[PDB]
Amino acid sequence: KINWEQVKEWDRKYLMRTFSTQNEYQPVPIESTEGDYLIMPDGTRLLDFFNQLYCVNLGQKNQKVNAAIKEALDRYGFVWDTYATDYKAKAAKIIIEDILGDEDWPGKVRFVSTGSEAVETALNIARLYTNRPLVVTREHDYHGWTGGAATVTRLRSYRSGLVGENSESFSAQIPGSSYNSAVLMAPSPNMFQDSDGNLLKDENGELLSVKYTRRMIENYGPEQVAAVITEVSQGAGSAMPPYEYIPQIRKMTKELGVLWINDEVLTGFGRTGKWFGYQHYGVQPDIITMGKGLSSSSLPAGAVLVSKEIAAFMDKHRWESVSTYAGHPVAMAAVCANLEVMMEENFVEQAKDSGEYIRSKLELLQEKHKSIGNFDGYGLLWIVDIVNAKTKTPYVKLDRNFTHGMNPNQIPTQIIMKKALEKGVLIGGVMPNTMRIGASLNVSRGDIDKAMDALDYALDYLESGEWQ
Amino acid sequence: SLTVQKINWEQVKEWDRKYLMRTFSTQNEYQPVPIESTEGDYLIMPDGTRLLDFFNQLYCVNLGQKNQKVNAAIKEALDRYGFVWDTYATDYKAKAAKIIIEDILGDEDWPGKVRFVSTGSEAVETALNIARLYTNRPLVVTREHDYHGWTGGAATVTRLRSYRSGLVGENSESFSAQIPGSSYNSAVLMAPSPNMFQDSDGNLLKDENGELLSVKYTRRMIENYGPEQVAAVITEVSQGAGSAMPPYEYIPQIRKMTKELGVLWINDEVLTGFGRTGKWFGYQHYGVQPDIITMGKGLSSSSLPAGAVLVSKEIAAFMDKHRWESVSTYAGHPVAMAAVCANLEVMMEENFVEQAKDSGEYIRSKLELLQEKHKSIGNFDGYGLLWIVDIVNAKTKTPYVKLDRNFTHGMNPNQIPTQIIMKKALEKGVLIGGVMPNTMRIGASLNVSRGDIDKAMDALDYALDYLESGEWQ
Amino acid sequence: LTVQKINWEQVKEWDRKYLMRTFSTQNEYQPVPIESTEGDYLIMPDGTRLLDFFNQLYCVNLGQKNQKVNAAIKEALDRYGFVWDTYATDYKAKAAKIIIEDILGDEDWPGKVRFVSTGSEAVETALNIARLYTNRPLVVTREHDYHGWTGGAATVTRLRSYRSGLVGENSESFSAQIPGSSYNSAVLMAPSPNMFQDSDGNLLKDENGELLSVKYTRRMIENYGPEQVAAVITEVSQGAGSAMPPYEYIPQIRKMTKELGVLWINDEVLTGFGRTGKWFGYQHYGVQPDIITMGKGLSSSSLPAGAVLVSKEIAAFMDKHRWESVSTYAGHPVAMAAVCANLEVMMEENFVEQAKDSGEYIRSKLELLQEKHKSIGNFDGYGLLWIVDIVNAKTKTPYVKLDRNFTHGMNPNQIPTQIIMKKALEKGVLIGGVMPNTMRIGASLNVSRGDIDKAMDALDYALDYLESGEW
Amino acid sequence: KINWEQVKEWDRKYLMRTFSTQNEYQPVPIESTEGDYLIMPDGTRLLDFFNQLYCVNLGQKNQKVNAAIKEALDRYGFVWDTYATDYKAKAAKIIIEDILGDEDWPGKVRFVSTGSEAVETALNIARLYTNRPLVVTREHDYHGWTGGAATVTRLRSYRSGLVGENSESFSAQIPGSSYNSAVLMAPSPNMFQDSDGNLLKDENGELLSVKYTRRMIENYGPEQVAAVITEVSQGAGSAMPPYEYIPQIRKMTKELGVLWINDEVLTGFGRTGKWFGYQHYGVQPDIITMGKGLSSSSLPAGAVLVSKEIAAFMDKHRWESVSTYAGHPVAMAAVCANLEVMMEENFVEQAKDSGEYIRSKLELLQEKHKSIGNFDGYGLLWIVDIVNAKTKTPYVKLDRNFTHGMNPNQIPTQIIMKKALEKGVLIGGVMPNTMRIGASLNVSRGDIDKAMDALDYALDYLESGEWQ
Ligand SMILES: Cc1ncc(COP(=O)(O)O)c(/C=N/[C@H](C)c2ccccc2)c1O
Ligand SMILES: Cc1ncc(COP(=O)(O)O)c(/C=N/[C@H](C)c2ccccc2)c1O
Ligand SMILES: Cc1ncc(COP(=O)(O)O)c(/C=N/[C@H](C)c2ccccc2)c1O
Ligand SMILES: Cc1ncc(COP(=O)(O)O)c(/C=N/[C@H](C)c2ccccc2)c1O
Repeated sequence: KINWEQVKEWDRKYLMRTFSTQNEYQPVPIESTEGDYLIMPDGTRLLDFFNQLYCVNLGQKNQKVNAAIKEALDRYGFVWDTYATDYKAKAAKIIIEDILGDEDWPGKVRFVSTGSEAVETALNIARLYTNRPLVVTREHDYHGWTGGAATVTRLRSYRSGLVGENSESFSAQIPGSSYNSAVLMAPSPNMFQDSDGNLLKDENGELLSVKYTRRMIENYGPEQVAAVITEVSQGAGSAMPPYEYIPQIRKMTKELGVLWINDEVLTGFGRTGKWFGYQHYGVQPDIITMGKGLSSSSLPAGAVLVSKEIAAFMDKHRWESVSTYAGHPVAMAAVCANLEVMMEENFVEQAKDSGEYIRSKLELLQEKHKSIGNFDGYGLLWIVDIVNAKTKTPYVKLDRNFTHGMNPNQIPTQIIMKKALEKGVLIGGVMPNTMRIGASLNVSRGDIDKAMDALDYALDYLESGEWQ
Repeated sequence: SLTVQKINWEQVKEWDRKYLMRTFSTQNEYQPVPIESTEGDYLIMPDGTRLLDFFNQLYCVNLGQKNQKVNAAIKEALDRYGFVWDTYATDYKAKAAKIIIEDILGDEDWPGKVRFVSTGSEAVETALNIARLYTNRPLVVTREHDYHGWTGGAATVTRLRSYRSGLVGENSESFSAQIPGSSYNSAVLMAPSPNMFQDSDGNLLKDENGELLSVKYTRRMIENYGPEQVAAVITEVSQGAGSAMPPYEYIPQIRKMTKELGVLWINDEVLTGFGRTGKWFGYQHYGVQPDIITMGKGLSSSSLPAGAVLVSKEIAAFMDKHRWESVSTYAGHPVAMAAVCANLEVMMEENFVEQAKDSGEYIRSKLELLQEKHKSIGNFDGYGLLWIVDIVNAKTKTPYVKLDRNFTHGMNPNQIPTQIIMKKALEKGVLIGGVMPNTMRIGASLNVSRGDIDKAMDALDYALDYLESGEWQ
Repeated sequence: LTVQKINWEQVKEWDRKYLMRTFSTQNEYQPVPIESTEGDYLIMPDGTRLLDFFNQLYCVNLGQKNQKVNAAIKEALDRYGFVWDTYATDYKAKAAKIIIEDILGDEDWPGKVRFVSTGSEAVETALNIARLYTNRPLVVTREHDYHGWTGGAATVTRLRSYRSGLVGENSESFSAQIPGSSYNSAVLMAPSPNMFQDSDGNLLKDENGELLSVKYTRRMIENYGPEQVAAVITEVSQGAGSAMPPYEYIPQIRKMTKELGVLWINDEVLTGFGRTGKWFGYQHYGVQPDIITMGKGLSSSSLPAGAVLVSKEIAAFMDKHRWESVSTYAGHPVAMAAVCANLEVMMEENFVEQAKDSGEYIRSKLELLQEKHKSIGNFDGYGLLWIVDIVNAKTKTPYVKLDRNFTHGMNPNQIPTQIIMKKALEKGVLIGGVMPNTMRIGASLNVSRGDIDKAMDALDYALDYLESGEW
Repeated sequence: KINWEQVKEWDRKYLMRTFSTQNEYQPVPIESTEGDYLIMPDGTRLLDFFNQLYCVNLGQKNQKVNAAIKEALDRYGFVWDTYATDYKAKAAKIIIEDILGDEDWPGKVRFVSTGSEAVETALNIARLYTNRPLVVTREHDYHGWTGGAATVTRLRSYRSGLVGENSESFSAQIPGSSYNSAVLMAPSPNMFQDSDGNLLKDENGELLSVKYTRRMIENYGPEQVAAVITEVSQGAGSAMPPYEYIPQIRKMTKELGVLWINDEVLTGFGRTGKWFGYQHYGVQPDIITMGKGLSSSSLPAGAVLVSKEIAAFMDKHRWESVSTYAGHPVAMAAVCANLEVMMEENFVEQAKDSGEYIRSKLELLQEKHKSIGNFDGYGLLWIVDIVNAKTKTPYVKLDRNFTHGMNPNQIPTQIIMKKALEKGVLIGGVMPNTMRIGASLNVSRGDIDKAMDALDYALDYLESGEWQ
């Protein structure tokens, strides 16, 4: 028995708010979950096409994973990273030998507890390996929230600052942490189109975004730039780059003697219909960061995978870094089971298939809806650009530079979400003009149809314009 | 089943060698130490060796290893969840905050609201962000030898040289590599350790007003940089990794000084929290209340990853007025929250804080006797299940390792008294030692038995005999 | 009956032994002694005369050793002496009155001046005031900007070869930036105005007509938050960085900063005081900044002086507070006497109009040279400040690939502008550039036509040699 | 003939204020100067026992210096540092061979225009030579105002920020430049004593301030620390260290492999009754910075002098640093003449002997004035600790951590100055409770008598309470 009224009371009173003021806050109790559904205390079932934070890849409450965690609990317990366990050794083995067995770059893994911790770790390693301070990120990148990971996060609305309630006159950024000179922000891969939608390139055929990034590094001195960090599809920032961007980044970094870190926290583990996002582009990074789909959120886990050469350098020294819960044996038991089910049940192929299906459904919805400017993606990770049906331009001018000071009733993705909710579906986005769609890798055709139907409905209401 | 070997530990050790990044050891020197299972205060190796753990891992398995009520409660949560992020409400998350504020701290007026995260470093990151936003000021004051975590923001307030995630050599003190760029934009002042400013006797020095000199110098730094730009002073009441106990007056004088200067006080309870010192929280020994505390470790007794920040009513009311653009995927994870609830309920139900207090008294008497028989014991101090023992050369009464708490792990461990002690004690099946070269850091579960305390103190006696025999040099 | 006896060989020996080197290693260094100067000429101790078409550092605007300025300095020395900024003198108040009332009397923005000793000091001052006025930390500069060498001014300098680091001798292997230089720097590097051009030379614009350089600048400010950006700092023509912007860039920057609520600092240390054929470089663009910085032509290097001029609204804000800033030599009365005399001579003899007229002359001279020499890819400028783009005559592309991102680790014998300089020297003319593919030409504002002909002649000769390829 | 009423109008209207609001500002015109006097337009003569900013060492408007400047002006003109001149070369030879000919450490000079520029240069050189980022300064040190020099200035009231008019309700530090992570502030040399005023030494005899400084360097890693920067007597900060502090800093820096930069901008060129302040302590630095007394403020000049080994390192590279007016030949002529007159007329011994006279005058004043807690100094650089006689403690509690937001009618050194001005004497200090006394090195005994007489008068008034 649960007194859910008392839960709501304690939630309001004793928990710090995020994204909502206390004044506007309404708690949203979830009593249990299963597959692609959340279940409220009263039995209301919600089809979650956010997959929480694109991070419950295997599906909610997988029985094999939960069984594996219970088995681990018969033995552990807790030991820290200095001690060896079967679960932690095996989890690293599955990643390097089984998932990445066909690639030569993978060297060694360090496990930590969250994606931000994985990014912090990758930044530290890249800087130690190169003995260089600067890291290049991109406009709209999101790489986590802790002090080091936030420095390479250039998504204005997600930098742990304060904004007002339906007022944009109240921006407060964290003092002493609102900019960092050890990071250079390169432009979005998406910023160099001409008025016809064609890509701008230099005389050598290099995308202008890449060429600009190259010039920034030359100007600061390649001898002081450790790495470029990317997302192959910007997650929170909600954008897909030109196909040639990632290959050209790989090339450019090799030529300049600079490491490439690809952040796979969100794109990893089948999200994009391949094992990793980078594998769509025929190149291999120096370092990747992992979270989310690593355990499909069953328990907190993050990881960094470094190349053979980076691993060999680190092996030669005593590294003075300790994180209490890094390698936690029960979280590692969850990771092993998560990955074993993903492999065994061919979840990556499932995602590719469901993605091809989703593309079809979006082709149909676009023909039917003028507020869809474009859509793109793969697997269970899609963007849909929303535009004013009349003007063919976005409703919110600041777009990906907006802040949460805005009134949600003026935000197209907030409007869409609220309408789709009437149909028992959670679907929308985090950017004002852009849908961010994702479900479990094994989402059913039936649930995809249900989601797309609710979206059809929300888009009718949006294009009616009676919300304005 | 006909299966008689679930795990191939030989295979595990090869994977561990090959595929896992090393910490504190080079690959060349590394020797894996596999642990197949744990229970109470014991670690069990796959060959059956049982080790009595008087490190309690990292002073963090407060309830004891593999508590059956906690593990049962985790299994029950797995019937319902699943995963939801912080935007959604659950019974476990809400109850965990309620237990902390209403139940454990029900006799105190300052507590306002909790944010749950996944680790102690994430809790410190959160506390720094909130202190800076609340005051609208950039600077944070820390102390020499403080350890507050390893992530970029938490590391800025960590001033323990050997724990800042840099690289050192294999038995060579001449190859330090710090992380390039790690202080680009750090807004932190290092104030002195409470413990510096000592007599020849050992008195901690005060001015004419009776203000400790460590506190007076901290006041002067904040004045100099301008109190209007200092968001907070962050402390540990007993430095954990740094291995130090302050003079009794230090923490009360810090509270008074911060109030007078209009500066926040963050006390980091990640290690001292949840009965570790024989009160619920370390700050409670000192008759003062902080503005913010950070938590981890004993918050869940490491059963699953959890960290938390608790801010005052004042601070919570301020944050409540704004939309806070901060998201952490696993913050408030419902299964981790289930573990925190059960951990705290057991801790309350069974009076673990009183158990720790009593065992600490019993440890004090054991340590008094060891001191009477070993001149290598300079002094000792502590409470509950958290103890320091200063080790000295019995002949000179000066520490063996001159750099002391400013050492690095580039040193050869065969020269480090706490490594010597530890290696010897292991012959008795006991893990006991410390992280600083001249200072033991001793801790066990809050419910450790008298028999295990005796066993660990016996092992220590034996190790000290060996250290004092000088044969190791 | 008294000789000013100087042992010049001893001078050279002391110079080698006792003075720190810049730009040259000790081993490759050869001292070049200058005994006196006059107009546009440097005189060596043996009497050799060198026509200086660098005007040293584009900074001796009035001409070398102007008799009127030097007499006015001698006159001030009858009274001073030294007093610091807390005390008032005629020379210091008059210098400020001349700038505000007599030179910029046709504009309404000017409020108050603070005098300092150098252009880097003036830039340090401008950064401090902009940040204090807006109560905001970030300043936006551009790729290849040069704003000075001191700690604050260097943060907004993004010219790689001029950031007081170390490079090797004819090796790009060993090189060192100053450790710890960026700990705390609150600076964003925006694109240079020239960054987005097509193969015809047209600078690219978005739909409504905004230059892409400006558009990305605005996007960076939006992303970091306009509420924390104090200012954008510019040069209207990049000095050391050797570049001219498209006409619309500066008006667009003025427009964008007004729209975003951000200050515009224009750095006039090099382009100021007649250098571009108008009193100040920004005056070619029909806009007015919030703050400018001054040096060089401010005193025509007669004595060290720099200055910052701030708008009326900024001045009114500063006036309401006690500002805790002291510089020992700020306002030095004898330096202020030099500034007053330099500016009075400049106004009374119409040096600005002379500069405009001579620029039109130089323009005509460079057209002829470009017709005769294919290694001239393009040229641009005004008054006595010219860039000439030097290219391979056959490809019409630059020889040195790193271009404005080069370092002084390069061998000078591979640098086109070094080659041109070396050749022109045979003719007793100093002319060339600081960037590898780009001439940077300047003389005194009152330079004579005959001297212009003589410099252009030397360049004719140099370019012949460049275009034979023998080097 | 000058219209001083109009000068005063232009000064009010067109010049930026420092230390005063426009509201409270009263211009103080000075028409000419000579020796130790400033002469107002109406002929009023003021005896200047601040020597402006402790910087007109030779005396005001020395005729031999002024004649040398006029001669230079018959030749120059301007040439930058790439060209050699007799004045610039000779200035360098005068410093290294003539003034410092008895010492082995001096290598090479770089001339710049100001003391802050000199400090900026030294910071850059120390960091380049060691290839390390951190520089240790001390609480209350003043090393200049420009961006790099300000990072090592830890004198609160002199960091170019804003304060209010007789109030605390406004106050603003320069955003983005109010603290720096590349500097560590070590304690002031008089850190703590015991109640009796005994110095605290450890078992190795090391003063607590030095031992603490040592621990900071160990903590941050000696391999990361380029230099310790000092003033042998804090100039603006107004303090004299224990005799043994400086020797022990020299020893500690040598042991740790760290450079020692001593800032001689104020203590340099006879100010302390020796050629340089450091020379009272029997040790030699690695780098010194110079200004003020370098030209006795006749024209703007500063300089850095680096050791032979630092000079040999720098000589091996191409240094990409330019400062337009560095080495200005007319400023260099002034420097030459200044140093020649000092040498030829034994200004250093004049300073030493006058300091001994000042000492006996202050001794007599202290017998008669219980508001004098203590005094110390040498040459023409003195501090006097002012206290409330009836409490034996300073009147202004924040002391050297005060700000200029305070009312000057509550500041003892302001009271003293205002009163002393009735006798045509300028004397006082810049810290609230501490006089800072200096005149030209060739100041006459008659002028010392006249200044000390006016101080005696000022202290009668202070002690009377009538100001309160
Ligand atoms: C590419 C990437 N890297 C690192 C992290 C940081 O991982 P964490 O949270 O510390 O475990 C994240 C998390 N993003 C958040 C939760 C998100 C995702 C989508 C929309 C809005 C927000 C990420 O996407
Ligand atoms: C006061 C304090 N705060 C924060 C953290 C950071 O917590 P985390 O690891 O991110 O969950 C810790 C952890 N310390 C480490 C693991 C330690 C303890 C003793 C000896 C050596 C190392 C801590 O002691
Ligand atoms: C736009 C600008 N701002 C500030 C300063 C800094 O003034 P300063 O030197 O401190 O008096 C300068 C100086 N430039 C140097 C001397 C230069 C010029 C041309 C080529 C190479 C270098 C400048 O051009
Ligand atoms: C030790 C020292 N170093 C560097 C400088 C910086 O020299 P500058 O001004 O850039 O030529 C100074 C200047 N001090 C100021 C002007 C002062 C002195 C006494 C009281 C109050 C203020 C200094 O004392």
